[PDB]
Amino acid sequence: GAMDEKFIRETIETRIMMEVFCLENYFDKIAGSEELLEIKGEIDDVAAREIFDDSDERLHKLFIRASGNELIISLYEKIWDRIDLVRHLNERYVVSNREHKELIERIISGDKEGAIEKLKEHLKNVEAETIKNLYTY
Amino acid sequence: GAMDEKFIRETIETRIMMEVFCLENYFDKIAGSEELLEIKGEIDDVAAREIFDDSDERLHKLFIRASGNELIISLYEKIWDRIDLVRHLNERYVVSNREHKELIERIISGDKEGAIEKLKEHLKNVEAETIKNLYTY
Repeated sequence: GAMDEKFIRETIETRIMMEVFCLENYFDKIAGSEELLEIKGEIDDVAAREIFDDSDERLHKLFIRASGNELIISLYEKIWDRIDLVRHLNERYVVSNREHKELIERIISGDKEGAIEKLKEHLKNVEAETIKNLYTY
Repeated sequence: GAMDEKFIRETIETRIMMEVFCLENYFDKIAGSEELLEIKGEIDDVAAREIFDDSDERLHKLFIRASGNELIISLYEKIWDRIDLVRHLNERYVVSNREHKELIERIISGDKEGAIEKLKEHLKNVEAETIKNLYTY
């Protein structure tokens, strides 16, 4: 197949399926993790680009890893190069970092409903902006 | 890794993640599909064993297929042999067929909330019974 709108949308939908499931069902484990606080610290040291690569992959992989489900973890690893291709299609470092900062604060503060909403929003926003700029190369 | 409780639980949790996501988000497509009715017809023509093998794989693959997301479809295909191994660990034909019949009727009748509940119940019930019998071979 081609690297087209459908490819992009399928990738983001798959991420929503897996990441939201894990955040919803493992919320407390995620909220209490030392990894989350280290990522938060990385973001709070504002270099948007340098903050981004690292923090973004760590945060989204943390949601998945918190399940402890090696099959889920392995499926996410299998699709990671495709996830990463899609990430690199469009640079959105400042705004993604802000969305992450706010997502993390919703998690830590115990706002589970709001955290799930912010993760969905993040992924849909990335999707829309990637599609919006697919012909602006 | 071993074929153990963790392996089984991971499999079922992965199915809940993927199947419930697709049922929830593609409910009307699933409800309006000819395949769903052909499966219903198979289950209602009545031979629990013969009804099961074909119907079970078709029904759960239909939920996934209705997404039209080739990545989700391909990930479910990748895990299918593992899903199928787990299915074959414990024979529940009559009761799984009954759960499927009722799940399908919830879907057809427009009871989306009840259909999602029945799917989750089915998979958790399969899980529990497989674990309960893991040392009765």
